[PDB]
Amino acid sequence: SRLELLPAVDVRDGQAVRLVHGESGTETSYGSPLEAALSWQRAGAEWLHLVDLDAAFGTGDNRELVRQVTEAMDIKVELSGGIRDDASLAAALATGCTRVNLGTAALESPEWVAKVIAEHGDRIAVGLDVRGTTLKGGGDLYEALERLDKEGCARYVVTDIAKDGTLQGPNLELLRNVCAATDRPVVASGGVSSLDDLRAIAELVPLGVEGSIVGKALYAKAFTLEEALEAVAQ
Repeated sequence: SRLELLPAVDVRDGQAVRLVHGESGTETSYGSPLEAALSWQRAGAEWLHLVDLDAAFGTGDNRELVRQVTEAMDIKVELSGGIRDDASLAAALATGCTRVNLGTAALESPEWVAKVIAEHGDRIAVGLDVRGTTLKGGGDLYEALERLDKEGCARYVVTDIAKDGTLQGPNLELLRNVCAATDRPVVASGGVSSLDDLRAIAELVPLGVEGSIVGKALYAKAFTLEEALEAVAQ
């Protein structure tokens, strides 16, 4: 019943980067993705959240590197970025990742997503990236949650685009509202800036928040992953 932490490694042009508002062109560079992933594992990570931003933005991909990072992890891996058709899904699953996230591109094909959920079950989570309650493009958040619930979706990763990469703090109201709408586990993404922010998210575990993806706060050294794991421990 402890909040799971998913430290992030987002890859663009073979490098570990952070974005602001998930926007292409806002990259700040932090070097080797496998050095970053191994650093999180060393520090006690349970999960890696691994994102292929080139695949997400349609500017080629980093398939070999994300396979190599995934296969190097003894820990669980959640893989995201441009998973939108049978081939991109098969490439992601072939990494041996624990689960994938289907996001905005996938959701342009809701019937395909329904089929993928039916076939792959708990290996699939859906990424819901919102400004307010409007999906990126992309539709109402709550209508999407109702449809995906019915399709048997196991899990949602909810990103507040307005807060992602800003270090301003997470949107706790959004998380509470999503948890009121669905019985499925919710993974929080975007805006974490401090240990207090993680403690605040951890208070929402009983509502249905299962985990928190943490990016910029770790790379920008607001706290260490060891400190974060301790803060949410019981």
